[PDB]
Amino acid sequence: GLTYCTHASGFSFNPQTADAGTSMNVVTEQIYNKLFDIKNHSATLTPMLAQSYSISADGKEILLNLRHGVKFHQTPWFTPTRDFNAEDVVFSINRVLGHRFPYFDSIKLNEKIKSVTALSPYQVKIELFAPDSSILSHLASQYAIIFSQEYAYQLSADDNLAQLDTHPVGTGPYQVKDYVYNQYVRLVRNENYWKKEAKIEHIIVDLSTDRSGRLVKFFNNECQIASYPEVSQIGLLKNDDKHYYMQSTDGMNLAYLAFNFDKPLMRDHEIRAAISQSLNRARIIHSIYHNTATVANNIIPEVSWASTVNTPEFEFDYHPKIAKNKLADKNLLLNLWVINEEQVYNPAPFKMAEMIKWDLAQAGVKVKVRAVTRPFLTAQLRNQSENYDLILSGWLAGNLDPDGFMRPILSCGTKNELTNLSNWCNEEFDQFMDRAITTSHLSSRAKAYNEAQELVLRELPIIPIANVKRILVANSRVKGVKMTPFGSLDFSTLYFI
RNA sequence: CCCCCCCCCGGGGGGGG
RNA sequence: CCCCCCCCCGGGGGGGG
Ligand SMILES: [Ca+2]
Repeated sequence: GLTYCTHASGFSFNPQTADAGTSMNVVTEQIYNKLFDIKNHSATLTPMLAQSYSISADGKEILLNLRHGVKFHQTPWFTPTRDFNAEDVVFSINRVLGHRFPYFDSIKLNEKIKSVTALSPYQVKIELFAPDSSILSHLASQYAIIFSQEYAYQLSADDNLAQLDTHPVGTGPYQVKDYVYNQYVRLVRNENYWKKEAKIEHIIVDLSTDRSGRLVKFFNNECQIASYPEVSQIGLLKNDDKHYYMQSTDGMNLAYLAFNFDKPLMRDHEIRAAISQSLNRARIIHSIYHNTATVANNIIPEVSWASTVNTPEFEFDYHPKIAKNKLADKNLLLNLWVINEEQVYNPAPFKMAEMIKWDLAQAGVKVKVRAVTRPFLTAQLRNQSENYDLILSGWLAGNLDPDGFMRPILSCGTKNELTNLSNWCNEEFDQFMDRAITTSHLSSRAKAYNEAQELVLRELPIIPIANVKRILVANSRVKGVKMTPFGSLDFSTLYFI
C-alpha cells in the first residue's frame, strides 16, 4: 500500500462539472482514460482509448479508431457486460456538447464540434463547423474523460443518474474501492487493464489535512508521498537526504489579479496601468512563495510549445512613484475579493491581498479586502451579482495549448462566468485566438497566441503575478515518481524498492 | 476445432539514440 | 525515457476451411 497526501479543496470524481483551472485531478486521471494523452513539450498525441485517427483534407472531419478489448471496472455497484466502444465516446462527448460544464462551456466546445456519431462499434466520427487545430488537444485534457454508457443507461432507468459521479466506473489502471467525503479515497489496481498493470495494488489518497500538517504526516510515516508542502517548511528540507527527496515542475500554474470591466472606473486604462505599477511583485514573490515561484510577465509559460523566446519588458512593472502620481488624486476605493481556499498557485492568498492593499495605500488607493468562499463566489457569478473591483485568482492546467487556458480566462462569452472574472470582451483578442486555431503549424499558432498575449499585457484585463512550481516530497523507498508540466502524477508507475 | 492476415497489449532479445 | 527490428505469449477483428 501507498498513501498519498493532498488538499481536499475542490476534490471531485468528475472534472467536467468541477471548476476549471483549479486542480490536476490526481484521482480521476488514475480511474478514467481519455482518447489521447499529451505527455511532452512537443505536443505529441499518445494513443489511449483511440489507437489512431485521421483528419479529412478539408480538416472538418476527424475519425477516431478505438482500441479493441478495453474493459470498464467491475465494482460492487456495477458489472459491465460489454467492452468499451463508440457508444461510450458518443455518450461522453455528447453529454458535454449538451446533445453545466465549466471548462467545455468556457472553450465553447459546441461551437467547435457539430456532431459526434458512431460509424461502427470501433470508429467515431467528429465533424466540426470549421477546421480547428485545438480539438485533439482538448480531447487529451484532464476534462475529456470517457464514461460508461452502459452504466449511465442502467442508472437512468432507476432515476439515479447522480451516482455516475458518486460511484465511478472507468477504464483506468485503478478503480475506486471506497471513500469518505473530505477524508480519503481508497484505490485498488484494475486487474483487467489494457496496458501494463499498476505495480502497487492499494493506494489511499488522504485528503484530510492542510499544508502545515502534510509534512508532519509525511515524517511520521502516515504517507509516503506528500503534495504541495508549506513553503516555510521547504526551508526545513535538504536535497541530499537519504530518507526522502523532492521533485518540482514548472507548467501552467499562474496567480493573477483580474479587473472587473463591469465597474466603470476599472475601464480607465490609466487606472489599471497605475494599479499594476503600484504593485511590488518581486517583494510579493519573495515573501509568499520564497523560491518556489518567479514573477510572471507572461501568460503563456516557457514550457509551452506556444511560448515565444524573448520574454520582453513588461511596461507596467513596479514603479511606485508613477503609480502614486496617477492614482493619489482620484481618491479611489477598491473592493478586492479573495477566495478562502487552498490554491495550487497561491499558498497565502490573504497575506498576498494584504500586501496588495499596502502597495496601493502608498499610491493613495484605499482597498477593502473581502474573504469569500467558493460556493458564495460561484453563486454570485451564476447570478451575475458579483460587485468586486479586483479579484485575486489563478489558473492551473496540464494542457499547455493556449486555446485551453487563455480562451476560458479572457474570451467573449455568456457561459464563461466562472472562468472570465474580468468580464472582459475584446474582438481584437478573440480574432487572434480564432486565427490561432485555423492553422496546425505550431510556429504559426504561436505567433497568433503571442499577438493575443502582447495585447493582454497592453490592455491589462488581468495582472499576472506569479508562475508557481508544483512540488512534492517522496519517501526514498518509493520509485517511479515523475512530476511533469504535462499532467498529474501517474500512480501506475509507482513502486517500492 | 483449425489455418492464414491485420491490429493491440505484455515479456525477452538485438540495434540506434 | 524513447524509437526501430526480431521472437514468444495474450486478446480482438477480418478471410478461408
Ligand atoms: Ca459575469
